[PDB]
Formats: sequence, C-alpha cells, structure tokens
Amino acid sequence: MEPAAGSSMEPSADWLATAAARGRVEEVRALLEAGALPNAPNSYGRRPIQVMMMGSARVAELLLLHGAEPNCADPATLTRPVHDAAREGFLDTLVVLHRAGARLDVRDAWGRLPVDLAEELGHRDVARYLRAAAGGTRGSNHARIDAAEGPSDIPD
Repeated sequence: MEPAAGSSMEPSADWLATAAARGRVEEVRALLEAGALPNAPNSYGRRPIQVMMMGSARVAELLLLHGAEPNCADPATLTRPVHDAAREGFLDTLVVLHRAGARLDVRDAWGRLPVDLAEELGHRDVARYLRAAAGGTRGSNHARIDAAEGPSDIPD
C-alpha cells in the first residue's frame, strides 16, 4: 500500500521507445547501446519504432539496427509500423524496415494499407516505393477480382 522512491539499479528499459517518440536520437543511441529492450511491453499497444519520431529515420535505425519490431504490429488495430513511415511522409524509414526484415504489405485491422495511407496524406514518394514492396501486383488502370476487404455489407 505504500510505494517507495528509489531502490533501483539503472532502471533502463522503456526509455528506448519513449525517447524515440520524443525525437531524441542521442537519448536512445546511448540507452539502446546500453541494453535498451526493443521488444519492451509498450503502454500504447504499439512498437519500439511505431512510436518513434517518424520524422527521423535515424531513430528507427537505432531500434532496427538493434532489432525492433519493424514487422510485428497490433493484434487489435494491426497498425503496422510501416504506416508510421509513409503516414509521416518519411521514406528513409521504410527502406530501413525493408533493410532489416520488415513486412510492408499488410492492412490495418480496419481495412486500409500502408501505401494507401500515403496516397491520402501527401507522401506519394513514400507510397510509391511502398506499392512496390507492399504487394507484387502493380496495375494502375486494372482491378483484382471483386473482393472488397473490410466491414461486411457494402452500402453505396
């Protein structure tokens, strides 16, 4: 019932993802190399990089070079960390994921894709390299077999 203050030998563990999300490359570079856990249980059901500052491929590299979860996503929203790169209009982040084992052809639990999200915001440059690694199919004026992927029922 009475919590204590202190009594810990270098509590370095979730400080890796935290700094990443706070645009802190030097904070993690030191922690990450000090033993920061890349697969640490984040409190946002997210990943070690999916939460890092997407405006700095340098961070993702720190977690990726070490072994973050550039592929794993969320079993609840399937928010793949590949969207964080394109969604933020960052391409250097996507290459890194692909440079170190990272699936970039998945679909958020809803029914979207990492390449489509970029076509909405304004990262066509990031969505381009994505449509290539996010599925072999690449037809501009074509259309796979009628298979709406998402919620049942299709209300016009």
